[PDB]
Amino acid sequence: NMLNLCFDVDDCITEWNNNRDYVNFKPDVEMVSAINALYDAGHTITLYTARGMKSVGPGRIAIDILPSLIQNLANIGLKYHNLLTHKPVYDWIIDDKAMRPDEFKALMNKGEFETFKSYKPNL
Amino acid sequence: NMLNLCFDVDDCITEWNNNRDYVNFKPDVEMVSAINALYDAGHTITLYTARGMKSVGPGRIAIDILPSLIQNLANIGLKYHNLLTHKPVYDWIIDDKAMRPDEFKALMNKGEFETFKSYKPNL
Amino acid sequence: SHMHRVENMLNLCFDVDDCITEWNNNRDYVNFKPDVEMVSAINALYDAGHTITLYTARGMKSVGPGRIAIDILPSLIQNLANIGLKYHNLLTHKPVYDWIIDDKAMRPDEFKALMNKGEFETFKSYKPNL
Amino acid sequence: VPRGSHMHRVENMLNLCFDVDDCITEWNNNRDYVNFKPDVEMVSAINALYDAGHTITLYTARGMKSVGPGRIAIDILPSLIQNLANIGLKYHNLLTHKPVYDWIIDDKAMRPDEFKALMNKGEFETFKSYKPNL
Ligand SMILES: [Mg+2]
Ligand SMILES: [Mg+2]
Ligand SMILES: [Mg+2]
Ligand SMILES: [Mg+2]
Repeated sequence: NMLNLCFDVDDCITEWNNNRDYVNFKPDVEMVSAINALYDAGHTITLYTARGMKSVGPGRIAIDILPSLIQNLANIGLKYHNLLTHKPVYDWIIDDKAMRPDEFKALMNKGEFETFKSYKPNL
Repeated sequence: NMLNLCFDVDDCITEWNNNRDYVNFKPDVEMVSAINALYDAGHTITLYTARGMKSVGPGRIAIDILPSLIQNLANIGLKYHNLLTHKPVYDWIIDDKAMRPDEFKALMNKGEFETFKSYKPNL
Repeated sequence: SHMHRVENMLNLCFDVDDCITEWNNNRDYVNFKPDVEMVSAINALYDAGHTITLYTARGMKSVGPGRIAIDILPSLIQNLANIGLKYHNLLTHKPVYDWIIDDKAMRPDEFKALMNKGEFETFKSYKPNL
Repeated sequence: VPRGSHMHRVENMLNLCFDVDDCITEWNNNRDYVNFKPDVEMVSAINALYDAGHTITLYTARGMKSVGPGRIAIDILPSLIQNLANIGLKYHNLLTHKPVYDWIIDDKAMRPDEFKALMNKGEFETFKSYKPNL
């Protein structure tokens, strides 16, 4: 029953700031606590970000984006296993196993996340 | 105001069947109608699937998976622009701009989808 | 979970266009002409137990990445069957460069020359040897 | 395509992709990545091409087997980038997660020895790629 979980960073774990002072992006401390609890329990935590794909481009993420992001995540005390970049950008993903951070936090608060059932058509 | 949308195929547009007779996968006709309406209105429709990644493997999706999928989508009368494969598999994606098909259908039924706002931390 | 592999099996990746077949600007893809020598050489390696992957950029500029699955793959796969090519894997969305400089790369002319002499399987890749 | 025209400038900019390991630097099994030794002739050649206006992309498989794809960003990139800075390499793009094959057979591929040879002779920029010529 160990889950394989994928989290956005921006406007999810931290809040976007248009000043783009990335190392100082502000955490949602409730998200950090919840992810850390899941990490401690033995779930796999992957972070996946589109950051930089439009601003510096795919060839520059490694140099120009990753240092400040990784440092931010350390400063806010986030535990995670995997960090993946080059996420594509859509206005919406419609996905049977997707959840927004508000629902995630609500379920974690109630202790209901680990057994929460994903969508099925049930035709 | 034109949206860039990404949809799962399995257990989203169609229902999974363990017999893996892919061409005969059953459509959620409400999903098909909703997607077609968005297509007709000018939104970009991308389908993104993990199908085959575990069963035939990434080198075989092009040969062994795509033909029956494309035929199924034609038989059900789905309109779409883009079809992408090799989707990674997670138990959950936690994403500020994600939605499950039930919420998608509910919003489309009400005429609220196009202006529905994505999640922000609002710290 | 033991997978069977010939001892000294090679994992090989081949371009399709201007490699296995010749480009034609008419873009009648199903009728692209094969280099029969390439087809024979690849088939020989397939028969010996090597893994054959085909990797193509076809369509990336003409129809775009979202359309390759629908508009490019059928005629390509049919072409490869018609020319009698044996292979294991087919991958798309290859990036486009004027040159890849790579320690384990070879152009089709060298590939054919080595295969003619029976020297391909043991041919050594580049090392700096500084 | 008249020489010196915009079209000519554009056509003469090449889009180049280089391996890092056993190409720009030499592999060492000790995996002390920051101290990997440069082929100074490769560094000079790439820097010359960078200065002349060509696009320089580096592409590496490093880490894919040792730490895995989820860890390359954290565990592999810092020491690689530092190495490339210490050796004085100029480049535009750095890409990871390269797949591994024993050989790529490709109409537009060249090994570092041929690359260096052509650069030494001033013949790289106009060197023609392979065509079947059936
Ligand atoms: Mg799904
Ligand atoms: Mg997001
Ligand atoms: Mg290499
Ligand atoms: Mg090619």
